[PDB]
Amino acid sequence: PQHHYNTLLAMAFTKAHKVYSDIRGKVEIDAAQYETKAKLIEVEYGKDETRGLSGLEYLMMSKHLFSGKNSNIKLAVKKGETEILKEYALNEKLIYTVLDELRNFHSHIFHEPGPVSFKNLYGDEYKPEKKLTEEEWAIARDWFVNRFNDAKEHKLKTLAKVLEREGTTEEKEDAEKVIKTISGYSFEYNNCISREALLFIACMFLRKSDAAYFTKKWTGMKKAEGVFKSTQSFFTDNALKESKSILTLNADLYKYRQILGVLSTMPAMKTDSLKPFYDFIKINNDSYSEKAEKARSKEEKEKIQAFIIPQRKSSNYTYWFMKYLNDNKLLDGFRIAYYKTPEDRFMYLIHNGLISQDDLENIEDFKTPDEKLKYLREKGFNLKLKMKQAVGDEKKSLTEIYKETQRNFVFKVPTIENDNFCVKKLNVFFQTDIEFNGQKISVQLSVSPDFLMKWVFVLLITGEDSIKNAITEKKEKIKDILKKYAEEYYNRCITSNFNEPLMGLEASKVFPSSLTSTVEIDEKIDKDKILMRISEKYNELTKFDEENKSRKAPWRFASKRKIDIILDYVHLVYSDRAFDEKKSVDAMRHEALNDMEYMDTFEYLRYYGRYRETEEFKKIFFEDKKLYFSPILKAMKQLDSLEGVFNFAITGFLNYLKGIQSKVTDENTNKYGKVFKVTGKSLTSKIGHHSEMFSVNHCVPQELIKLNDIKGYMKWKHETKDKLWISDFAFIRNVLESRGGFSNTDYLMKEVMPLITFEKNEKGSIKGNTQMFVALSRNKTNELMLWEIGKYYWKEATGSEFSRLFKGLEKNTGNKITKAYRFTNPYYTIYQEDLDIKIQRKDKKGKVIVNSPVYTIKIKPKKFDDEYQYYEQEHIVDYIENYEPKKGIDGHWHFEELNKKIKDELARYLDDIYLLMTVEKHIVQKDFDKYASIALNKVIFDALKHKGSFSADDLNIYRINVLHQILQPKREKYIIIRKSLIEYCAENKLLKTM
RNA sequence: UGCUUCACGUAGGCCUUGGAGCCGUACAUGGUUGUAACAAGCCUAAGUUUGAAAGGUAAAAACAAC
RNA sequence: GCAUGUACGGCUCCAAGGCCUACGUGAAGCA
Ligand SMILES: [Mg+2]
Ligand SMILES: [Mg+2]
Repeated sequence: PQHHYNTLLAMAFTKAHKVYSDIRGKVEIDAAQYETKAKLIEVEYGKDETRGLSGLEYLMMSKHLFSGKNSNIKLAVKKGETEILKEYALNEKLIYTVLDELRNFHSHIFHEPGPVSFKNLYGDEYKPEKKLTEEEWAIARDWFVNRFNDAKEHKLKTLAKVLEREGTTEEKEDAEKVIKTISGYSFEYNNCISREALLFIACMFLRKSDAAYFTKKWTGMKKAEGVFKSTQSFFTDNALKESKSILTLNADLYKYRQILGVLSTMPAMKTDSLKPFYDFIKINNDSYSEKAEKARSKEEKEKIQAFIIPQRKSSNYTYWFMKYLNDNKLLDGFRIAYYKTPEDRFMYLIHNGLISQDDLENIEDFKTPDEKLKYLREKGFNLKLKMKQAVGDEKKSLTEIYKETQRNFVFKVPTIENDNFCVKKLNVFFQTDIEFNGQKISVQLSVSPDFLMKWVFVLLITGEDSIKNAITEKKEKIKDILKKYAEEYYNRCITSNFNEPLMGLEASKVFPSSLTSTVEIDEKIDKDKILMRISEKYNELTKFDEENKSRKAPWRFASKRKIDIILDYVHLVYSDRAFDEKKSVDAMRHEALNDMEYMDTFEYLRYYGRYRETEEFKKIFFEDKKLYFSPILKAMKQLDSLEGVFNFAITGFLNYLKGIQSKVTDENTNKYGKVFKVTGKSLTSKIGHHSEMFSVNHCVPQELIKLNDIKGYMKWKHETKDKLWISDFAFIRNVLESRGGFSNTDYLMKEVMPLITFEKNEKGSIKGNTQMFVALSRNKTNELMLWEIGKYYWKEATGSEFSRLFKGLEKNTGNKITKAYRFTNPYYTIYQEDLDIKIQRKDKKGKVIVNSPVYTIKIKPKKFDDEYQYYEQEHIVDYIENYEPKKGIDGHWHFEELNKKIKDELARYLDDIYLLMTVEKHIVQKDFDKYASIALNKVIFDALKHKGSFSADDLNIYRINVLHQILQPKREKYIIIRKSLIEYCAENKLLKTM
């Protein structure tokens, strides 16, 4: 029957078009691919895995790979996938148009369609909406027949593999009937596309459940195993499986996983007063490791090993704030400092016109950088001797070039694909442009890591990076304010106004001490500071000396510190002698170690045993550097291996430091102030020069961002009202803790702290009380911020918020841990706890109906990437409202079993629409003159078997319910209409012929 | 007697992240005088979640000589 | 007998995800 196949194909193509359009709504870079910037791994193909990708996976991987956010993340693909993905990305628009056309052609009521020609006629008065020409349709049809042939060949080979593998009498007859029909049908006929090809095309862009239903309804047969369950399974190797993740190449769940892995470990802070914490942690770790290396079962070992606390030696919070700012297309007007690459050095040398004297060596065959630089290094390119080998213009040019070369960071316009932010001592570097008297001046700012954190906090909480000004009202962006600060700093530096607040900042946090605190005449060095410096040096030297004689030093342990100590001792003795001998700066400079001599001396001392008889060592340490190395000539001659010369150096150093602590009076403080380099309190005569230096290259404090107008700030400020030492970070911690999160500070202060006793002070408090607490507080805040960023990336991956309640800890009341770290830390088990999602009626497009109920559904977090993307929540709200589902144990309306009931109702509705469409088609195809004399519903009602059971209104309600798939229970008036329709179908015997 | 769909275990592979150790490459920085600590780190307040002010120490960014 | 930073490649451990398989179960529908 042609009508049966036509209706089934119309339904299948409509479903395929709806599913395909549910993924793409806008352009999404279609037909504009430019390759992927990702390190592709050619992963081997799994055994016993059927080849072939559905159209949905083609679309998803074409979108994910050729996106732009995939910059260097080391994705995994199979063999021969990139070129076919490029072909699909080229012809996806044609594929979409072909699917839409085919759906429109098959879904016809008036003048029932015939077979689809090889040309796909689609014209004349029948279809005067020609959207595909001969060549475009030819390309799409060629792609389809290629895929059809590939699937047929793969299925035939898999079928042929069965007969060799043993088998019996029953197996032989089952494999014989299926090969002849699988190899039987073909894509091509006499200008007629076969029905099997159309079903294959329709099922290629569906899901496995709908494809299975359509294949089962394709042929009645006997409802048993359809041709050994092999012809029916021919069309389902495509039609994406569901319950299979589509976010493998998302590049936003990648950062979420990175953040989770970072947060799943305990920090190792370097505070002196936190040592008992880590001592207890080490003892516990060692004891439980020893206990775990005695087990006999996997489960017992897993239970024992849950008490071990992993640790990390450092954390990078400044990188994650900068990455968050770069992802949201912020900055955009600054110039960030990036790490220098060898390509950057090569390009700088090329543009600077310095390797132009390479006689055009044309080393372009190497292509990759860091090898051409190797060739110049082998050639004899040095660049470190070219500040004295040319006329006076050399100083203006080569010194600046050398200064640029020594810097290891470069300034570039920020980009999404750029990630190598320069982080030096937790700081970042920005470069802005200001206008003064109609001139563009570049200003460099060192931005603290707490400015960025407050910026990210303001962006995350309010949603906008705008801060309301205290005066003159109005809202200003945080991308701004920085530029105003730079301009005002420049203006104040020119005006020399360093005794008033800049932006209500109490200008000692800005304007460093060279400008805000000066004296007129040079100060007099006090007696106390020299003694303090001498005592500190003595204490450090004797501490290292005492610590050295415990590892027994058999030419091992630290050697750099020893060489530094010898060199410092020699230099200090030489300086003390030279000041008394009254030598000028140039006299001492020529009599000391320059760069080359210092490098040679360091190498010789590092390899002391290697050079003791070579003439180079004698020439350096006994001929040239005679006066400088005088205090050590006697020891170096009768010694070797450097382990004795270090002891002699430490002995001489300690003897000298003891011998000086009684030769420092008020009448000779100048000499040792010069020797130990203690200075005064700057000069007023050099205020202008320092202002000129500082007006361009200054720093940005973290108090520039004010959280006064954030929601809840006034209540928090009034609540405490007595913690005189409180700061703005307590507000951040309070806000982030009220939203749900975990930090290792909670575990440290509630599970480990009560078990240990701290060393007490003279007063009776904890020794090192202040800094320790600050340290702990610091950790908490940073960790909380990181978690927030992670949650943000979750919203960028699954499209839904992360709503979950984290349980709070309880203080320890025992003498043992009794609480495993891997069971207390929630980031270890974060994929095994239900999350909340809010479901609301969507109606048409992105328009949530106000004053409508909102439902809360609990869903496992491993179902957010497979069977939650593009789910058509209208079915969920229809099932919740129209039906009356029951709430199970801990009643919360789980997404599971809701999916199951919804799928069952969808199958029932599919049967209903098939039946109604067949009956409507038969009714219309006959009484065309009667219909042409809504009135169509009245025509159907008159041409039926109703007496008093239902009116035209009931038929209309049934038709709108069935056509649009509004999920409702069976009720009563629906059953009689279905019985009448079945009676009509059986009376004419419409679907019983072969 | 069985059929598919989910979910949980058990055992394998094949990839990708996170911490720690042993490593190796490859590159950059390292010297003597003065100017230079606004930014970041360390030490000082409370036996429980208080980074404000103050006192030391501290050379990350910068300027000029060999 | 060397310190810091950067990028890469290993080995070694732990852990987390994703894809394939092969055995058990638990549940929903169908013959
Ligand atoms: Mg999943
Ligand atoms: Mg302070």
